[PDB]
Amino acid sequence: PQFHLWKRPVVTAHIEGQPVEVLLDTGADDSIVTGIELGPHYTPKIVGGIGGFINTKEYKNVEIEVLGKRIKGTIMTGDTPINIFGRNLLTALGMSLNF
Amino acid sequence: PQFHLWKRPVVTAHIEGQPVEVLLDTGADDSIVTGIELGPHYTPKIVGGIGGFINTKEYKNVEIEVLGKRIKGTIMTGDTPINIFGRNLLTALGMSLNF
Ligand SMILES: *[C@@H](CO)COc1ccc([N+](=O)[O-])cc1
Ligand SMILES: *[C@@H](CO)COc1ccc([N+](=O)[O-])cc1
Repeated sequence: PQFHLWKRPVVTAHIEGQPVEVLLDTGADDSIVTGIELGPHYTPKIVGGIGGFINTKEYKNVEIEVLGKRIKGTIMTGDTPINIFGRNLLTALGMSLNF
Repeated sequence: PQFHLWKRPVVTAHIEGQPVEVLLDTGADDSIVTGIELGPHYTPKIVGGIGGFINTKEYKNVEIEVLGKRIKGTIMTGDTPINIFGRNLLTALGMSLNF
């Protein structure tokens, strides 16, 4: 199945049972979500994007249900204006960019 | 043909004959390049990303050669740390996200 990119490619994902609307982004190496609570077992990171960088909390082996599959992967939480699933997860889901 | 996302999906594009290395990004609505010179016929814009927003120069109907096709589309130039082709162009190229 595939997303045609006329509209933003957005899905609903369950991260540790919490539902979140995420943008699937081939231009992110990482995934970063906000408004989810995931533990005190994190390592601090800073990731950069267009306007500069942000502080994040890297959480490993989180549980994620999306597109009828349950995968485990690294998620960061931080003050992103949009939740994205980077390439770290898109590869876990077998996604390719096709033309 | 398709990109498998184990590596960043990067191509070389010719924009008004200038070669530029670009990241194909399904999470960008817009394309923004730096280090290219494109005219004084632009409209000012500001686009936001992760660390905040940036000032851009929107140029319309620019000439772009990429993946064996010559398309025309809107390109912005501004101080991006990475050059990306947003969804405005990926649709011009018939790209879908497949799984
Ligand atoms: C597309 C979605 O906004 C942009 O992706 C990136 C911007 C900046 C960087 N970086 O500075 O490393 C990577 C990806
Ligand atoms: C993925 C590549 O870095 C991120 O894409 C976006 C970040 C932020 C926004 N926004 O604030 O509208 C859009 C896309």
